[PDB]
Amino acid sequence: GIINRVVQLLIISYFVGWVFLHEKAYQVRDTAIESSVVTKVKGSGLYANRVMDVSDYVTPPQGTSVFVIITKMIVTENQMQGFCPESEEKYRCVSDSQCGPERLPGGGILTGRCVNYSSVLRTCEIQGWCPTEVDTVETPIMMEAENFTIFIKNSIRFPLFNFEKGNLLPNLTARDMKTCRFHPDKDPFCPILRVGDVVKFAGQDFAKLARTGGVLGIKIGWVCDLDKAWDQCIPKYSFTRLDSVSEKSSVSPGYNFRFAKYYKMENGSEYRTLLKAFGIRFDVLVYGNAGKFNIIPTIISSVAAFTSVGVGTVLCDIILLNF
Amino acid sequence: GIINRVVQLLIISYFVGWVFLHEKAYQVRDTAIESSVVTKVKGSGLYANRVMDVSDYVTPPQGTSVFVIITKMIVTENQMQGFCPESEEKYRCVSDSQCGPERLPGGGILTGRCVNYSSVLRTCEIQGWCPTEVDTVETPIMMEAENFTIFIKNSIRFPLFNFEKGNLLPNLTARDMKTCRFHPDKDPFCPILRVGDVVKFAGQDFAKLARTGGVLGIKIGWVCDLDKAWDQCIPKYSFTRLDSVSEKSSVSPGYNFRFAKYYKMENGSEYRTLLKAFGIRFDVLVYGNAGKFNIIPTIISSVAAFTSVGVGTVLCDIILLNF
Amino acid sequence: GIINRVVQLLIISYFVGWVFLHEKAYQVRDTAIESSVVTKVKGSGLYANRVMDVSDYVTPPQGTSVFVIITKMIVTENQMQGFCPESEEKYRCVSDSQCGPERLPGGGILTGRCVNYSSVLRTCEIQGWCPTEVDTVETPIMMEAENFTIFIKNSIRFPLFNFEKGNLLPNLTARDMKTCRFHPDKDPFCPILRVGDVVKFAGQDFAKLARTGGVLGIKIGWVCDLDKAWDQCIPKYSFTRLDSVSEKSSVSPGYNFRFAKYYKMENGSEYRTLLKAFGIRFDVLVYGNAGKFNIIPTIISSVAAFTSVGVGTVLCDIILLNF
Ligand SMILES: CSc1nc(N)c2ncn([C@@H]3O[C@H](COP(=O)(O)OP(=O)(O)OP(=O)(O)O)[C@@H](O)[C@H]3O)c2n1
Ligand SMILES: CSc1nc(N)c2ncn([C@@H]3O[C@H](COP(=O)(O)OP(=O)(O)OP(=O)(O)O)[C@@H](O)[C@H]3O)c2n1
Ligand SMILES: CSc1nc(N)c2ncn([C@@H]3O[C@H](COP(=O)(O)OP(=O)(O)OP(=O)(O)O)[C@@H](O)[C@H]3O)c2n1
Ligand SMILES: *[C@@H]1O[C@H](CO)[C@@H](O)[C@H](O)[C@H]1NC(C)=O
Ligand SMILES: *[C@@H]1O[C@H](CO)[C@@H](O)[C@H](O)[C@H]1NC(C)=O
Ligand SMILES: *[C@@H]1O[C@H](CO)[C@@H](O)[C@H](O)[C@H]1NC(C)=O
Ligand SMILES: *[C@@H]1O[C@H](CO)[C@@H](O)[C@H](O)[C@H]1NC(C)=O
Ligand SMILES: *[C@@H]1O[C@H](CO)[C@@H](O)[C@H](O)[C@H]1NC(C)=O
Ligand SMILES: *[C@@H]1O[C@H](CO)[C@@H](O)[C@H](O)[C@H]1NC(C)=O
Ligand SMILES: *[C@@H]1O[C@H](CO)[C@@H](O)[C@H](O)[C@H]1NC(C)=O
Ligand SMILES: *[C@@H]1O[C@H](CO)[C@@H](O)[C@H](O)[C@H]1NC(C)=O
Ligand SMILES: *[C@@H]1O[C@H](CO)[C@@H](O)[C@H](O)[C@H]1NC(C)=O
Ligand code: NA
Ligand code: NA
Ligand code: NA
Repeated sequence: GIINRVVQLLIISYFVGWVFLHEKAYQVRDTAIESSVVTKVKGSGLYANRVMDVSDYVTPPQGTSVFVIITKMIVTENQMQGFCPESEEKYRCVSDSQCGPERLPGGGILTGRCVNYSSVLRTCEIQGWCPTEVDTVETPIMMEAENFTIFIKNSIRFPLFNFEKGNLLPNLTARDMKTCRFHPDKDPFCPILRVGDVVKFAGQDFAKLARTGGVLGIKIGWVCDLDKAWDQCIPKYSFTRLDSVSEKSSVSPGYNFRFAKYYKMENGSEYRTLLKAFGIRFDVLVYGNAGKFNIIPTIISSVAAFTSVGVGTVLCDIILLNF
Repeated sequence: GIINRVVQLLIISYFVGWVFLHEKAYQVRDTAIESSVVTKVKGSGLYANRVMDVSDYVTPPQGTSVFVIITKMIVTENQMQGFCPESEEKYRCVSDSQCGPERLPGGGILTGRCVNYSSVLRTCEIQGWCPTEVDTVETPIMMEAENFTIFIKNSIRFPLFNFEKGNLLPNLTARDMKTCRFHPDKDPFCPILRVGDVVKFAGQDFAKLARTGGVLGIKIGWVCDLDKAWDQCIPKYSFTRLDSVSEKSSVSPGYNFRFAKYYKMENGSEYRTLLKAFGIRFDVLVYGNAGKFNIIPTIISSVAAFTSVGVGTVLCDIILLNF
Repeated sequence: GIINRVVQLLIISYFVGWVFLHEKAYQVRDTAIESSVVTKVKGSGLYANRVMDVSDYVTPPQGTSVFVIITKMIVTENQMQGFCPESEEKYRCVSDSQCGPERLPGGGILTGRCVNYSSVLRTCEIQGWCPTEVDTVETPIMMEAENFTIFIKNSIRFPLFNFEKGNLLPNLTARDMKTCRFHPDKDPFCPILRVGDVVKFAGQDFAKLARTGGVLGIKIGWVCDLDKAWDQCIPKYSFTRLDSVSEKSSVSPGYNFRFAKYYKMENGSEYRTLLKAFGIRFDVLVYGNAGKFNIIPTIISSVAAFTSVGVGTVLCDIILLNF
């Protein structure tokens, strides 16, 4: 008998409490958030006893939500089209018959010939950009990169509610930019993020990450209850490492890529500087949903709540009557 | 008593009208739209008394759904690694003690020394790419850019219905491409969009936007009722400015980025031309959903409609009987 | 009378079978899959009797989920700023009055003058990068590209369940990478995909696609029932051509873009090599959802199932009683 009142309390609390209130059933929701992100990196570093600025270590440069900060390099200066022996011992050859299709991809095409790379070692010859890259001793990382700064201009708009807000508040001043200390909880509206800070929030050691290269995710969440104040609509920052496979795998431990700088002589012959770049890639991911009171969903939601509590009390009353 | 018939009419109209008909409950919906976009920009401009073509002002060049049209530049010719004073007055120095870590990021690293940039002004010395960039007088914009054209090839497919359509209709001819006048309502299938037109549809003044740089969004919506004709499935174009924070903020008003062109002398020393690029970034955003009649959702939906009207009439009859 | 039992069986089977079991209503679902992709292309080709490696034919180089493998080129060596006649016959001129605004976009700006490109043909003069590109005879494709390899490191994580898996299994070894043969069904965890294989899975002929250029989609789906074994969570590969409009359209049949290599003389004058690149663009699209048993959805789902079967039997009993 009392279980009838108990079931009534559970129905009323669930349908009118969690379902109607906690789940904001009274609210119209906009999930088609419109986001824009623009980035700018600042910092200088010493690498190969040369100073490196944003135009040196940032790529691509257009300042999108995805960019790489180069922290390590294998530089192959003055490559030229020609024939030369493969550098790595993986291409060791003693007989020209060993230089065949079974060989792994290399700096160029295989001539089928076999050549001496050094007095001690002989490898397969290739036609391509010469000389081949040599990966015998590890290259240093750009320590100063830990202090580089990332400037994130993130604009978001829920169009259903014609609501626009950004991580740059309208009262932001040059002094703020010069002195604000970003923190996900303490100061979400500071547009400057310290690269090292981003790496640590992601749970990574800058030394190792900068050695291997990696992909870090900067997630920006705009979950805003437009019923509450405009100043309650604030961005929630999360940080992680997206290439999680890399740490668990010995075959491929990080992130790197190769690109070249192309030059011509007055003579007119082409030569290039090859670059194997290790760096930290930053993906700025923006998500959000907004909700605002609307009478229509309040009517439909409350009507559904009353029909639900009624059907519940009816069925429990029947089940109690028969049993 | 009559309110029983009124409630019956509201239930029947809501569940069989808005819910079943207006909401196309009889329809199976595909929301996993598959989209592809390829872009090509055409136009020539005069800047620094030099002609600039797509390979000069478009970046990146691969013709993706996101690209920048450079409209303004600060060009720093023939930079070389070395030591030089900072150009901007923000780095004004009178004592070498002022050249410290508190200084903002600059062209290079700080030597701690203090040097005379000019007879009137003295600033901090830096090691890096020299000379530093000078932002004393504003640079002009590339007016002709207002007439550049954007070619958008957008292919979409709802795989559930094996439906494929594109903004390029199969009867498109070279004359069409040469003469069609794009309009979101009047001619949605003209693949050529005038940059200036795109800027205005976005509610922006090309002169100001091209001065500050900005991000414009070209949204393409494919909402198609595959029950209706194939020719009713047409793209709906919307235009906006995504970096809305920029206009409301004095600290950062637009969009720009820095990249370099790298050169070598026969002597072998590196020198580069630095470029601070202001431009309009175009993000082509494609969305869509499709619906087609399917008997299953018609059965389940109609059954749910009858159970709903029945439960409604039952509950209203009970509430009327007791009260 | 028997139709009452029939309706009871259909209600019980639908609500407790398809709705509760087949639809895994007992399961909590994570649809906010977190994905990261890194790519690396390997292979060498012969083009213009020059060897081409990843730094030559891959763009952009940063190894993102979207990259192009250049398979065809129109190379315009040593362009210089100046005046020259337009190359293509589309710009044929006999009178300087024909060189006007009605002309289509060209290599540069129009001087309004008319010049002889050859003894047989006269075209409009332009100021810009000279000479203009000549598209009279088709250029070959890089056949070897069919054998290039794409290395895909895809990391995925359902955070709700703190579940992380990747196409690189933790027991992956160098021998595996050297010898595994990718197949969507037979070996989903081989990280090396043969470009030609990808083209064929997409239903395309490499010769034609490489002639015209195109966009191929590599879709990776992680639909995992975390109730089952970890080793049951495997990636499902799908392949397609995203620029489907291209094959149905004569005006634009493929995908190409133009970029330049910029050079300076010791004299200091600029000259560039223009490149019209035809290639295959690969878009790696990752999707997924995960589900794991949770008691809460089991309680709510089973309660809803009993209320549903009860309401069904009640309404069918009433409809049978009255009729
Ligand atoms: C044997 S066929 C093939 N095709 C690829 N596209 C490809 N991309 C990467 N790999 C190989 O897969 C391994 C992991 O790649 P990785 O994380 O880039 O390490 P890594 O920097 O030593 O790769 P590389 O220096 O050899 O370019 C590595 O041994 C690399 O050589 C690839 N192998
Ligand atoms: C003080 S630490 C820091 N780190 C950044 N990554 C960064 N990126 C941009 N800023 C600064 O934030 C301001 C807004 O950036 P902006 O919209 O790019 O304007 P701007 O073109 O004058 O920026 P810059 O010329 O200084 O590169 C501006 O004063 C710029 O100097 C940045 N400041
Ligand atoms: C007449 S205004 C205009 N503006 C564009 N941005 C634009 N982009 C491409 N087109 C034209 O539209 C046609 C299809 O473009 P496409 O697939 O790139 O073929 P294509 O390689 O011969 O294009 P182009 O060599 O002329 O650059 C083609 O004739 C091309 O010239 C464009 N036309
Ligand atoms: C970062 O900069 C601070 C000064 O603001 C300096 O004390 C510190 O050593 C720097 N860190 C690195 C890794 O260079
Ligand atoms: C700037 O405006 C925001 C808007 O809510 C407010 O929270 C903040 O206190 C303001 N800062 C200053 C310095 O007025
Ligand atoms: C350019 O110079 C190099 C060495 O100085 C020489 O090998 C090459 O043949 C020259 N180019 C041409 C086209 O002769
Ligand atoms: C755009 O081109 C038209 C000719 O089609 C010309 O009349 C107009 O002045 C041009 N606009 C600009 C800003 O150059
Ligand atoms: C091209 O086909 C579309 C398909 O609906 C049609 O609307 C249009 O009128 C056709 N144009 C011509 C010139 O036939
Ligand atoms: C290259 O020339 C410049 C000036 O002509 C000179 O400063 C530099 O030392 C030269 N390079 C080398 C390696 O000497
Ligand atoms: C691809 O490589 C194989 C050797 O593994 C060779 O037999 C075949 O001819 C190559 N295909 C092309 C198109 O070069
Ligand atoms: C590697 O681990 C996976 C995990 O399920 C397993 O299926 C596979 O058989 C393992 N391979 C080897 C060689 O142990
Ligand atoms: C550079 O040389 C070319 C031809 O050798 C000449 O036309 C040009 O005027 C030179 N540059 C300058 C600034 O004189
Ligand atoms: Na290697
Ligand atoms: Na500045
Ligand atoms: Na053409």
